[PDB]
Amino acid sequence: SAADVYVPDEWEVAREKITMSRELGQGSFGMVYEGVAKGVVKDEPETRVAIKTVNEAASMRERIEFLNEASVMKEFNCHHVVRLLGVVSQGQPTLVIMELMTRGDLKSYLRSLRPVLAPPSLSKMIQMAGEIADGMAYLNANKFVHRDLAARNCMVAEDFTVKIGDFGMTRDIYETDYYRKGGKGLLPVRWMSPESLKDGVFTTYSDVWSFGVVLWEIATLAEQPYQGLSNEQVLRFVMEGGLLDKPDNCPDMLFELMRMCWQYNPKMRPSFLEIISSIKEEMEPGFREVSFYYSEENK
Repeated sequence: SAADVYVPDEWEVAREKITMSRELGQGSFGMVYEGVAKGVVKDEPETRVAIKTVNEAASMRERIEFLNEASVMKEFNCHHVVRLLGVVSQGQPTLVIMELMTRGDLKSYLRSLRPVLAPPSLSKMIQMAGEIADGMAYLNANKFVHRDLAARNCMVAEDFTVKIGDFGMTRDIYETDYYRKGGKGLLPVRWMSPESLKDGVFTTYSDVWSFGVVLWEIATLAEQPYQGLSNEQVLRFVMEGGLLDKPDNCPDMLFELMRMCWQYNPKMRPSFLEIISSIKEEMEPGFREVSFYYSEENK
């Protein structure tokens, strides 16, 4: 296996080029912040950024697995995936400078719409659907599965664009979205595919499955899936072929999309590129300019 060390490369940023403006809420490894960082964007003066830290009471090991996780993202460069701008390995605390997403996670954003004004339009939904499908399609292309795709792990950018959220950001308040299946590890059973539940495997296919539960979230303004059913009852229901009900006033198209995402046989569900294909005529023109879908890279 790989060692528990971190070799500083060209992502290393001089701490003196950073400033903390305020807290945003504790995260997996510690307090996350909002601030500014010089020399992070090319030809750009300053940049508003998110700064993830690691508690002082953390093991060098946890601290090492923090930079390792952030490094996986050193490879990504997709408009619909919250980007890593830099790293600060030298000193204390250990930082990770990310792209700032002023509007937070999609689940919070969505539920905040519950409380003249009308709910999200199909056009706006297709937008989020396509934008999310784009990030996942990009990641899967790079041979990467999410294992935890959900509204809570999607970010809403300043201009409302949705991107695949980076690691260690899930809000502590959604703790309920997890369950210790078989008294073992914490799993997001309400977003998991029938096969992942039964065989413990996660593939590109189980991501499309989750994608579908997310399309559901977007439409039900983020209702807990299988609300009536308890965690243990969900495992039976889903594994036996039970689906989620078409939410009220849910456009035919979206539930139609959902239905396909939930084909019991994983190979029968569409891949992320196909999902985009069936909804590309609904996507805004800019998507043509920033998406991985129309990008060179798609081969």
